[PDB]
Amino acid sequence: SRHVFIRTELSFIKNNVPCIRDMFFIYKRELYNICLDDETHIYVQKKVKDSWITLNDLFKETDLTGRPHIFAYVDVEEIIILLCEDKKDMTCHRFYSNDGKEYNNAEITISDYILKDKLLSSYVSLPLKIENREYFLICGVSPYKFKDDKDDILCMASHDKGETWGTKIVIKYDNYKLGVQYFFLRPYISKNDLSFHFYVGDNINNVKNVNFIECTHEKDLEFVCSNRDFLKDNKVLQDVSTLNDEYIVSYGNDNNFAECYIFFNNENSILIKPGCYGGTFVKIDENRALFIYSSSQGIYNIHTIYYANY
Repeated sequence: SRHVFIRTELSFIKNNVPCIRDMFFIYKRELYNICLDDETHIYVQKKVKDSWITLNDLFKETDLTGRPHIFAYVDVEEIIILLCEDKKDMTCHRFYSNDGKEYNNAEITISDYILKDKLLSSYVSLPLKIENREYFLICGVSPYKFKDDKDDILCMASHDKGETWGTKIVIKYDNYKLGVQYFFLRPYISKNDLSFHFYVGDNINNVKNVNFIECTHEKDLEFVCSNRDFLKDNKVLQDVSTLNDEYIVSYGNDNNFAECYIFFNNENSILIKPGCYGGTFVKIDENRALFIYSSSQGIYNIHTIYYANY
């Protein structure tokens, strides 16, 4: 590591919509955000200048009840968002769009879906490339398992841009804990490698600790994932990403998240100090990334990071 370049720039973005949950993704060198607003609305927002602008509300297109699950898949030319209601068949609504502003409506359904027991949550991700096939993943985790049986994590995939979900991805997680709650399973597909970032409840300390597991390609459609250790004393793990083919991990000083730290390959460090709770990475390219949190209501501190190592 002869040459190491690190530089961060702080920017602020204001939003007129109070989002319960935030989902950020970049597309064609532009930052987007799927925002949930509770009449309940689901706005698609694009970042221009110093503020979020609302492009289109897609919840009004279906007229669901309550807050639905959101599965957004970003590709190089198209964006695909699925709104699934929170029976035996999964009822979703698949939206297609080559441009960011206008979306095509289409109601879909999955017969005898495998994720009836599993706890699923919202996330954005990109196609998972296996050989010459590209898959969209709807993943779930069983939120609790009293005694041992073993598909604790399983994803249903689609190689057709989300119209037929008949494909199944096996996730062999040998370290799934009995008698413990799992909360926020999201797949992290950097490059063409599958990874998972979820939460585990520690019943003796009463704390939700994040877990990160790397997956390898054992079989063509079956993966073997094991835990990756990012624990460091007196600091709570937050988010994980990859820059320069190296892990960049966000930490918090404590569970109050008064100040956030970012470590590059577990050696270099940057201290972020405004509450930075809810901060998440948005990878722009292989050497740039974003760090977005909301220190107060109606604003978003975005930290643009450049990391390099020759």
